[PDB]
Amino acid sequence: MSLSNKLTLDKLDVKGKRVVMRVDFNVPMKNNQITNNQRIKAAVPSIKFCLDNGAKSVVLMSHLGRPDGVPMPDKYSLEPVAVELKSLLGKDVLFLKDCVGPEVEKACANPAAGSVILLENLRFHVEEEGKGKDASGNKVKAEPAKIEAFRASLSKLGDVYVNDAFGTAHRAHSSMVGVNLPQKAGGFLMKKELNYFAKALESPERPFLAILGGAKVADKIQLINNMLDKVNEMIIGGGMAFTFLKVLNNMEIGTSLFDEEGAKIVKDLMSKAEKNGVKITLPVDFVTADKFDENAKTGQATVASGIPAGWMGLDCGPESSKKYAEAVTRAKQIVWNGPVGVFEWEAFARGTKALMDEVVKATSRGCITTIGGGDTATCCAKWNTEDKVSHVSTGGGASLELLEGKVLPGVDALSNI
Ligand SMILES: COc1cc2nc(N3CCN(C(=O)[C@H]4CCCO4)CC3)nc(N)c2cc1OC
Repeated sequence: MSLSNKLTLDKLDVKGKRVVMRVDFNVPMKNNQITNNQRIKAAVPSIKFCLDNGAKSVVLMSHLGRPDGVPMPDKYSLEPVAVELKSLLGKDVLFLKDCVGPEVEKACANPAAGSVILLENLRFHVEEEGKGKDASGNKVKAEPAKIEAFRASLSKLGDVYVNDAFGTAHRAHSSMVGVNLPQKAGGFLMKKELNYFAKALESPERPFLAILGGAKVADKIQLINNMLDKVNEMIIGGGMAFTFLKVLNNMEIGTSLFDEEGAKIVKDLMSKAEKNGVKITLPVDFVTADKFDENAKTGQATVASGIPAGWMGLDCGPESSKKYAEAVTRAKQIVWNGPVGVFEWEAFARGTKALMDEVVKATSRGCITTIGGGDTATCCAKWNTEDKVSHVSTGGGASLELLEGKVLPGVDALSNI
């Protein structure tokens, strides 16, 4: 599942070549400024390698948010990323106000040696995703000839193509699968990410522990099912736990998150766990709240006491953290996708923070620890543990596709060796 069969950047001859590189620069924003640059830094090694090995230019392309194929320069512009990238590179970045057309092509045709260029959001064009919404809010499908022309234009921007956009690798979008150049290479971030998950999924050090949390469970079914064939141990925490608790223990869970459809398959999941010899760890106690608010009134519950009606479980308790800690301590490899409580609120972050402490300690004694993207990675940013675990994935949705046993279109479209 690694890039072993695919052309990679390190094997790419880029001296005197223009490199058009798809990156995932879809960073979280607030008020026109970046609040997490993790995805930008993650791409720096590929960019730096190109500049260091005599590349004539590196033309960077990405999307930002979901403008749905309409230009939205005042809401979703990549301009700020240009500024941040220049800061990280110690080098000028030229921002272009479009990503195709004659003028874009002319700026990229033959740039001064060492030029870094960043194009405007790819998704301002419906041809990128192949569908979107018009100015009026009607859903639209892109036209075949225009899609090819969009792709033909992106292709003109470089002599060789690098995809470093792991976070977007599950999207079969034009910049990801439709660039037509003789060499199509995986970048250093693509290789890194794929190497971490490939080992986790094919050849992990064992016991292999999966920590699965976050809110809803229906979207987690094929995920749990698939992981049950890979792991030796699984923590099921956060929002999903209450559906299990209710089915398995007849727990009264108040207004806690509950997934009726998922309830139907919980016993089958547990049978599968048992059959495969997977130890499942569910929480046994909770921090409760009288409503979904950062300031709600709080309380405590266990599985036996139940959660009072009107109240909801928003975090696991001290005893739960203990059991989580024990599974972590046994692990030699860990993939963690989903916090185990409402981490962004102080009253409900103890469990996720405590788990993070264990995962860092686990890393310190040699455990391979993989943090999926999304909220979990945000937690790493929040508590400054980005360099204290083995790998913080840049791809939450993409890493999830891999954990479910699915293929990544962005990877398959790379040149074969
Ligand atoms: C224990 O772990 C978690 C529990 C979570 N619970 C919730 N909800 C969200 C919304 N909920 C409610 O509004 C209550 C009150 C009205 C409906 O039931 C139910 C509790 N949301 C979340 N986002 C939750 C996330 C969690 O971990 C990440």
